[PDB]
Order: sequence, then C-alpha cells, then structure tokens
Amino acid sequence: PQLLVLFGSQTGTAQDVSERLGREARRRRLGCRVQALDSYPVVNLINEPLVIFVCATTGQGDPPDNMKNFWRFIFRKNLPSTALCQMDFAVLGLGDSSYAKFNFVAKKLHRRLLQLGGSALLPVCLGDDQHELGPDAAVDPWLRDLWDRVLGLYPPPP
Ligand SMILES: Cc1cc2nc3c(=O)[nH]c(=O)nc-3n(C[C@H](O)[C@H](O)[C@H](O)COP(=O)(O)O)c2cc1C
Repeated sequence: PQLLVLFGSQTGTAQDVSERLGREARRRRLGCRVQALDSYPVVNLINEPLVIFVCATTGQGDPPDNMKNFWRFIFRKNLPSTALCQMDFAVLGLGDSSYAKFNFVAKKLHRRLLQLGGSALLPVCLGDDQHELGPDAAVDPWLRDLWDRVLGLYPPPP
C-alpha cells in the first residue's frame, strides 16, 4: 500500500505541499510517489487506487503550466463516466480568496473526477493565502482528515 501525489504548481507552493505529503506518507509507512501532473503518464490513472491531486489556481483562474496538458486531457468530452471507478481521490487546492475565481482549478478538478466515476475521500481543500496563517490554515486540518481516511483504506497489522 501506496499513495500517488500529483501536483500542479506555478510558484512552488503546491509542489512544497506535495513534498510534505510525501514526508507524512513516509512517517505512516506508506509508499508514495510525488510527481508533477504533466509528467505523470495520465493513462495510468485508471489503474491508480489512491490519488491526491494538489493544484494551485493561477492568473485568471487558470491551471499552472505544469498541469496544462493534464487539464486538456482530463476534460476530454468523451471520457467514460466509468473511467475512474476504481479510484479514491482527494483534491487539495491552493488559492487566494482575494480573487474572483477562488480555488477554481481544484474545485473544477474535484467535480470532474466525480464525473469520471472517482470516489472523493474529502471535500476540496480551500488553501487560502488571505488567512493570517496562509494556506496551512485550511491544509493542516484537511491533512489530518485525509490520514484518518487513508488509514481506513490501509489498516494497521491488527
Ligand atoms: C499572478 C497570480 C495570480 C493568481 N490568481 C489566483 C486566482 O485566480 N484564484 C486563486 O484562488 N488564487 C490565485 N492566486 C493565488 C495562488 O493560487 C496561491 O498563491 C498559491 O498558493 C500558489 O500556489 P503555487 O505556488 O503552487 O502556484 C494567484 C497568485 C498569483 C501570484
């Protein structure tokens, strides 16, 4: 048992958060791969049982450069609604409440993965630079919730 963490990051925050998830996976003795969305072979997703998507929202509500090819792929009109039936996922958004399109990338991605038959483990995380503590205000409790759900998927020895 294994976790895949895929990110879309323009200025490094969503990547750093993904690096943190990798550290937290290691502490929980779970195998973990961390990779940018445009570099992961997206066809392999219909085979992944557990994927966290960590996605920033950039200028004008657009996806970061390193998830653009992924975005084009995942929103293909005729992908079967059944494509991701084997997948448990969660989407961790990084954004800023100042903007009109607050965490639009993560919100849209969550909805799309549901459309493709994925099972969400958690609501989308609304990481928000506007918070006094930055995105960690939303990320910390969300990650706590995620690990509780993940250890439901992958129980201890007894
Ligand atoms: C030029 C620029 C445009 C941004 N536009 C948005 C936006 O439209 N919506 C939003 O929620 N956040 C927006 N943000 C906030 C970022 O999503 C936030 O800083 C995030 O933590 C950056 O993650 P990254 O470093 O992984 O790209 C913007 C930030 C910058 C610097």
